[PDB]
Amino acid sequence: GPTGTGESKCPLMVKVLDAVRGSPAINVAMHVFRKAADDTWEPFASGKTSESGELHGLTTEEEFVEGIYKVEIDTKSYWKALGISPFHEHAEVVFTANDSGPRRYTIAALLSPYSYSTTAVVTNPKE
Amino acid sequence: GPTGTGESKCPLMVKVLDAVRGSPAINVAMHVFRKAADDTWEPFASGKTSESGELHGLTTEEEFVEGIYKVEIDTKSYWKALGISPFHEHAEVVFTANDSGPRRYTIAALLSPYSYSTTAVVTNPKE
Amino acid sequence: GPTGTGESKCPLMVKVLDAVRGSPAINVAMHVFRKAADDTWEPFASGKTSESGELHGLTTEEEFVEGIYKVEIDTKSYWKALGISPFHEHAEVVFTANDSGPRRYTIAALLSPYSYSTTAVVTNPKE
Amino acid sequence: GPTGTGESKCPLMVKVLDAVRGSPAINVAMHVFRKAADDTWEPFASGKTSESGELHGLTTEEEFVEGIYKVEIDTKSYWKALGISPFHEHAEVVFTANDSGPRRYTIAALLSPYSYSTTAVVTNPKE
Repeated sequence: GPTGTGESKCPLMVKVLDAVRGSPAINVAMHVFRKAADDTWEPFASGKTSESGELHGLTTEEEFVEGIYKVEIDTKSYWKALGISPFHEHAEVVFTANDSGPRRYTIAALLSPYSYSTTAVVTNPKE
Repeated sequence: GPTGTGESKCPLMVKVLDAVRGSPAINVAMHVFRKAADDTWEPFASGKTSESGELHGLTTEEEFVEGIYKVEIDTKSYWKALGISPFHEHAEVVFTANDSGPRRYTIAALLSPYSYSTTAVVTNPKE
Repeated sequence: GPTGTGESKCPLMVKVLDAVRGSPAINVAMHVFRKAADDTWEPFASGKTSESGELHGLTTEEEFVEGIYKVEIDTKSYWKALGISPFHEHAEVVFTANDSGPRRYTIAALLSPYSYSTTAVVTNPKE
Repeated sequence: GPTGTGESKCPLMVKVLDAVRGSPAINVAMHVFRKAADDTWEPFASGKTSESGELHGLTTEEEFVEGIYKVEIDTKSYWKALGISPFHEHAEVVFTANDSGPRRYTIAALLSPYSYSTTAVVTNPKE
């Protein structure tokens, strides 16, 4: 069931890989925003990837209602810390969530200094 | 491309490909913005891809000064036209331009219903 | 420790995602080959992805010795079963394994009818 | 491209890009093979990328009949030249050509030390 600001079925998970080192991307900062009624972007959640390159517990089933969400990935900080001057300021993922009921979302991203790819895996909830 | 203040000596080019059909992505709309003092996004250029999946003559070299730019691609419309329910609201590319100062950029986007990848090719004005 | 033809630390794992449906790629066949002394490709292991789009237990630490390995992914069968006529016959991953001691390898692949991407995550063994 | 029996009306083109430096991948060697009766791979064409990361004039339309082709890219040499230890031995693209019969193909490869992606653009000879 729901929860309220932590980690229901884990309705939203993010995974990041580094294509240069062949490893999980660790300590990568991320901010999530939701489009508010007035049409602006409101802060929703933030965190950093673990040593496994994942970010879990951003929200709960109860709190993750229908709307348009934006996941901002701080790729620039990550490359600079390694001595590389990257092309993008950050990577962005914008999507509509739960318009036909609750779903679980896994966002995956693969990073290179001059290129990034993002994909999503969507599942119909629990079994 | 002619020139002057915005559109075609072509310091900025965009190419879009479709990974489902294996062809150029045609009639794809896009808007270009420039970050202003206030941190908001100012309108700069726009167009739609040609039959070869390309967009040229967006700007000119005199107009295209050092700044942070955002390319927003209407991928959602593209897939809805083909009768497919896509995941992303749109695709965004945010980057810092010039550095050496004036420079030539190629932005490529590869689209799939639940995924997208983008790369930049930066060329030699520079020295 | 080792084992002998099943599943040590799980020295080799494969994960496949479908970019068209936004889901794990299930029932995807794969064959692994190792380059023999005589320079030919010898059968090493085979299996099919689970409902989670993963293939575990292909070998053990003991059996996965130094060499050049080839992972053949049967992408053509997978698309045909969905009614799509894809471009590639199959996808191939060729690499040298354990030349500086035992490592754990995760091979990930993202599929589209006309495009595929593959990446690897390599780890230094157990903790 | 001239023509005759193999090399340049250009039914087959290959483009290679570097995701680490954001530029065309130059001087990349590649071999093209055609599957014969015996199921072994017969030599068909070869070359290395130009300063724009492209290879044209591999074959001619008369020579390029329906069959299964394999493009093998020496990515390993490319990275070793730049002082980087790559994961793959090489990159391979295996596909069936013609169907409508005669047709025009563009194969693009995006390279990273531990990752690679490939897409095909197929054009209209066909009808």
